[PDB]
Amino acid sequence: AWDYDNNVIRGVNLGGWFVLQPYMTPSLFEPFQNGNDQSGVPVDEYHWTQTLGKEAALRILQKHWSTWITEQDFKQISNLGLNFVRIPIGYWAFQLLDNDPYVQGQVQYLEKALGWARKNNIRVWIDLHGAPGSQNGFDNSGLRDSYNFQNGDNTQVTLNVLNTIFKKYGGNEYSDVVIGIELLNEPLGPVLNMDKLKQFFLDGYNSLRQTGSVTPVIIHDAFQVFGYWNNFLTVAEGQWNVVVDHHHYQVFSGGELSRNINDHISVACNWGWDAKKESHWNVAGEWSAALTDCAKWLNGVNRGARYEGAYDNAPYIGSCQPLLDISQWSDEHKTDTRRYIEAQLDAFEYTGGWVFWSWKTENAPEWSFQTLTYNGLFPQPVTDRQFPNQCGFH
Repeated sequence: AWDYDNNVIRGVNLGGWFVLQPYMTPSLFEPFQNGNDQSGVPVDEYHWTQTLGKEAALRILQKHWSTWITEQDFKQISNLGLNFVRIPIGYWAFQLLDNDPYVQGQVQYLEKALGWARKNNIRVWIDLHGAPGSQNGFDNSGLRDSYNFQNGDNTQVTLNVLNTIFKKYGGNEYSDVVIGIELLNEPLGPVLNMDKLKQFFLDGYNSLRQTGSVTPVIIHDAFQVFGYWNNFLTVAEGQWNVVVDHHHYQVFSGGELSRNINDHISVACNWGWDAKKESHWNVAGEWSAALTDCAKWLNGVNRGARYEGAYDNAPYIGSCQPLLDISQWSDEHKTDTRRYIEAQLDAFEYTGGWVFWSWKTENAPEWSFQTLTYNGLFPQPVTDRQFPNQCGFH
């Protein structure tokens, strides 16, 4: 359904749909604020659903699932020249732990989305974005500040959920639409046992293939250095149809945020050069236009921005307030943004392609493909360049 040698992925993530992220849909979290006090705002989907209870959570989420993304979005995605979407989903859509607060019902909409993709010639990865106990302690896993994916029976539960996904979506029924199943989003390598993580990846790979599936297996890089995965899941060992997913941002540390625009561009170009050297097919499964961490709650509920020296002991660089509204951006910031987008596009098209995070947000323009496109900052058509050949690839 895809030729990873000859085709290039040009896609968007459908983030915020099946896994709630406060910065993407702040309207769902803001009713819990008490004036200026954010101490009572639930920090993740786990606590959001727990605080609301099963009845209220399902009522509110059914409204969200039916409106956030619809068939019209898939039409617009196709119309903009995109050929691909990545769909994050949490384990709880398929299986609940005893005492889990989560509600189910996402699978109905996942299956509607697969049909809308078929109708609009869009291909798909299904991405297991959240594992029981959390694989990274990020709020985008469902459960912030916990790192228990490798504890107890949580790895086994994850494999059981993957087997369900493999049987439903890795078979003949969706072979024209599904071009990858991503085993686990962003396992936080530095805090995990990497030998056990590799065993988990291998078990997932073997399990899928054992069902008769030929669907590509997507492994996230676990924040390892370029080339780390070169000797894992290799054709020499009869392991085939494997893709590495690299995520690339320059906003989650003081050092990255303090770079001038030229140095941001140099780093982007180098992502391209280094990815070209790797031995697996690879795709930039997440990246954005952000040059700041200013979006409200990007770092989590009740945490500030490093950019204005309000988090992570970072120095003050600049005030966020002026950057929250794209109509208030300086001409210089608009130009820097366009340069940065084009450099990243060139770097990522140099290997397997790219998947922007994300299609839409309520009010965070740096993270919204729609907003950037409508404001002329994301190239349309996506091959247009105002700043041609910043990287000098050959």
